[PDB]
Amino acid sequence: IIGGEFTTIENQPWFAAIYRRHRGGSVTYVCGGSLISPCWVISATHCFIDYPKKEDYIVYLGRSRLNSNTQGEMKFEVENLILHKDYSADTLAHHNDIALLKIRSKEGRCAQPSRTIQTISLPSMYNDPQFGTSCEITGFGKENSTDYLYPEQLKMTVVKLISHRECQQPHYYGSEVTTKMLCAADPQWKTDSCQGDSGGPLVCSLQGRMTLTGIVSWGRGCALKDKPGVYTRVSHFLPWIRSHTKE
Ligand SMILES: N=C(N)Nc1ccc(CNC(=O)N[C@]23C[C@H]4C[C@H](C[C@H](C4)C2)C3)cc1
Repeated sequence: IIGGEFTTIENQPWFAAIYRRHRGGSVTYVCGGSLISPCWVISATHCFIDYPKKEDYIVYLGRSRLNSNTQGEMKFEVENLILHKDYSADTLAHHNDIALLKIRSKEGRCAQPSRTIQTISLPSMYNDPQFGTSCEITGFGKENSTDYLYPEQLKMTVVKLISHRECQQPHYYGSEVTTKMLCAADPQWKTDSCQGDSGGPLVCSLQGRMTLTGIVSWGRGCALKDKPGVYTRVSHFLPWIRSHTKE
């Protein structure tokens, strides 16, 4: 996250930190995610497409820091890794960038709600916030494009939803952005998501309720003018979500 402020999971209780186990013992951060139900975390396919082995992943809930523990945190294994079949990456655009992770602790249990571990509500069919609405993103991604390390503390920022008409302009993204995606940016172009934030949530207060409106997916650079962050439009994948979570 470029700009914004440091935060704690108590403020973003639905945030899930996904790491990958390496040959030896080193565990590195991969992507963000969101707990949509005690047993399910939703993230981005881009994060796992090159290493589809569910056994190599670890999911943390109630975690505020990258390489250090946080009391109340819970560690989970990935029972099932569901990648979207029609995922594809173009020059800039990442299509159907969405994934589901069924989690379970070593005792075979799912997440237990607490002050640091809470689920976020999914949107209603095709019901998205009006463009111009303020929403928040959270992640452990880069703070500057020139950084090669991720911040140690969770971050968050507020961005505004941009209409498809505006995001489809020539100087923005043109025809690369689709109706299955949502654009969001800071009117001042000072804050934005960046590498390492993929899979994280774009949360919007819709009708007095915190809703998982989007998933961090792609964008040209980070916090560059006329280049908004692009998010996977969750409301258009409800059938997909429901069909893979049932069983
Ligand atoms: N302008 C933006 N908001 N630009 C934007 C938007 C989304 C992203 C997120 N994209 C990523 O996190 N990329 C990866 C690319 C690969 C190495 C790591 C882990 C995953 C695979 C995801 C970083 C980047 C840049």
